[PDB]
Amino acid sequence: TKESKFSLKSTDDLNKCIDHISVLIKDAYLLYTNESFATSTFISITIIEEVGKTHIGMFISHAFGSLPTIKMGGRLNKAIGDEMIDKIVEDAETGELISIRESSLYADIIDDILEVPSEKISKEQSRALLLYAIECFDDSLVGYTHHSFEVSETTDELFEKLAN
Amino acid sequence: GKMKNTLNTKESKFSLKSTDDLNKCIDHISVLIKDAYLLYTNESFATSTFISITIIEEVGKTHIGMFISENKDIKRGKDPLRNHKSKHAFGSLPTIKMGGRLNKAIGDEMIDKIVEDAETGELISIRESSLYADIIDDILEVPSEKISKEQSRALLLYAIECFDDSLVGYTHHSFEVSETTDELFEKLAN
Repeated sequence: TKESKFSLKSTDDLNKCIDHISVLIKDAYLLYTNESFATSTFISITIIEEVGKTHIGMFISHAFGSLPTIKMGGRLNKAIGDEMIDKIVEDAETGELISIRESSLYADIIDDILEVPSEKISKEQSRALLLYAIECFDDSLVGYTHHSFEVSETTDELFEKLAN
Repeated sequence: GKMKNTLNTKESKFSLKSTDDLNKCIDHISVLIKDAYLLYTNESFATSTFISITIIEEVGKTHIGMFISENKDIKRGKDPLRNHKSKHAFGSLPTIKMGGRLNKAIGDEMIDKIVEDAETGELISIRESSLYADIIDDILEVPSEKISKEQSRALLLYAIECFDDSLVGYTHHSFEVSETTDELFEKLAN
């Protein structure tokens, strides 16, 4: 019942899209480890949307069809706890991630108060969301191609390094 | 009259009332620069460029925002600065002055290209190509394939000088920030 001009007809098309996200993941980490927590988190919610859009556009003829499956004893569960995972999902369903994502890049004045990324995005939330972003990638696209397995070696190494 | 009219007719919700609130923005813009520098140097050109264009509209927004008339209630559509749909919210460029560090670093050619893209709105389109991926005429192009190294290095330089030539001087703080950006501008040109 839904369509897009962004509809993937080729395995190689998916691979290129997978690489694309692979680079963004690397990017959001590099920003995170240089203590750019706000800018990183902007990319993380970009990575989530881009993983949501790829996976959807494989089948197809906010849009967050990237809800990493949470199982107790799972890497994400014991990386951020169910404190954080609860809220990330919440914000995804309501779309408050868009509003969070806005505040990680763009200055803004609300109720005559000047909001900058630096004073809106914590290191904890920035770390959670990247892990979640990497988990969205992995549960939504890793395993569809041989390539995605090779790519996934690299995102597991970031995830580990982040988590521990 | 690039920007000049915006603050004489149009009103915004994004109005800067105090130098501390203008240094936040500056300290904000400083971050984005370093971020965009740091990407570019780890070869994330598309991504660097995405930020670079964002610096240009965040300098522009800050610069206008301190002068433009305040209208609290005004909507988000009907706000020139708040929404980054509006082309007319970049309109705060570097002073084009030949022999300038910019002209002597990238050349006079591309600078029109940028301002033409700036004035035409093609920057916004150039921006979307750095972050997302798109299918055009049943062809999938990805951010790496739309942006060149020499592109992502140009706009950073431009975006720095937009900041420098548009904000530096307004505060004591801005000078101290400017010394930082000056290394990165100069690092990039060599």
